[PDB]
Amino acid sequence: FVEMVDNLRGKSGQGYYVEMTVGSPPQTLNILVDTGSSNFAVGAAPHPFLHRYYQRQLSSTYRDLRKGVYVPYTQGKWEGELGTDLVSIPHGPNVTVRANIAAITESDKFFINGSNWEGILGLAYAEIARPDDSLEPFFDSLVKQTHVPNLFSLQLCGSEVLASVGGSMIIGGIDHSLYTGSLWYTPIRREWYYEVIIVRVEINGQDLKMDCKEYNYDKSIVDSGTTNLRLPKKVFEAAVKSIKAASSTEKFPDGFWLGEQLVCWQAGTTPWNIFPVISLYLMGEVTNQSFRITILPQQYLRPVEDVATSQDDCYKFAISQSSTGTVMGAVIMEGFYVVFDRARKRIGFAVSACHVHDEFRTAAVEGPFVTLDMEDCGYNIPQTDESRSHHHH
Ligand SMILES: CN1C(=O)[C@]2(N=C1N)c1cc(-c3cccnc3F)ccc1O[C@]1(C)CCCO[C@H]12
Ligand code: NI
Repeated sequence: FVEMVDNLRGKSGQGYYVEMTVGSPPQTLNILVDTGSSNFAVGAAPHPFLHRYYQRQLSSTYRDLRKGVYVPYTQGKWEGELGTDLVSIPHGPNVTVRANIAAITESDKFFINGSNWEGILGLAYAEIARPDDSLEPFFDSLVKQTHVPNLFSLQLCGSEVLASVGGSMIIGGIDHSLYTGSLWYTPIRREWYYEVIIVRVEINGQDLKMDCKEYNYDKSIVDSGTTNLRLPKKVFEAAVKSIKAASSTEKFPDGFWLGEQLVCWQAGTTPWNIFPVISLYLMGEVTNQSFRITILPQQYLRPVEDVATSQDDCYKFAISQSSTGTVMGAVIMEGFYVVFDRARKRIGFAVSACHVHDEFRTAAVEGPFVTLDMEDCGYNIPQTDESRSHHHH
């Protein structure tokens, strides 16, 4: 899969994008890779933050579906017109597919100034597509129309401009040059988000000792479309307390722990060893087994280059509070080669050949850990009448 290696780019904190083409002849756009959503949606009108957009009128193969789509979310929205057109990934498989495309005609706090992406590739399942689960997501169309195996994998690699990032999205396979050591699999609990189950959490080898359902309240997901590691309120508080204790030689302002303020050291003198490792134990394929993924402060402290003191190394705390469950975002994924094995309803983790580390510690993937009479750590989301009333033909 050499032709797919290094096909992702982006700016730190602003998402990873892949080059895609839409229409006939091919119109190149940079598209955010988002395992936390399920629509293929592209800028299709002028916007202050867009240098270019999908020009439907320039495409001989474009078909209008005569249906609108409205997608509000926490502090943002995009909306537009549904249609289909021919789509390819120049540095992906050598195929062209007819996919659903949402042509974004209006948006609020969706596009990001300087991110260099013009659309989003929702790689999650039909259940969370908009307007409804009948709108076939891109990857579903790719698999159905081609011989491409039902699997993709992601290797996300971490003074005037933001730091550039890079990585790889391997479509249809696993590239063994992108990882070292063992590849460990956790079940996809349900096909909507890429939902998984966390059975144990340790901070510097110390168990948080919470009921494991707290770790997955109200879900735990793997999301390339989230920057941070996001933790449920109770878990976040316990984690911050533990990380504070380990790093107590340094007294940071409350702003830092809230992700609202940078902390700095003189170039190259960052005391990495005072910040603890964080281990998340994920449910194994075998009932009473788990494996752990361990990440370093190099992952959860994001470098942000300052203009006022460019001689210092400055960092944002990239663990944040959630009210919608655990989110293993770019913070987690940057340590690992992550395999979204849809065919076998599982997610694989292995140590990434590109992750940032020092000479004393490394990001790790270790197992098995077996537990006698293991509890059910999954949370069951209360069923609303709205949801219950849906018919699923
Ligand atoms: C959590 N999350 C989002 O907020 C989201 N995708 C995910 N997964 C998302 C993330 C980013 C982003 C911004 C900065 C860095 N990285 C990104 F992915 C940009 C847009 C965006 O829009 C949605 C697709 C619209 C529907 C709800 O989800 C959104
Ligand atoms: Ni019915």
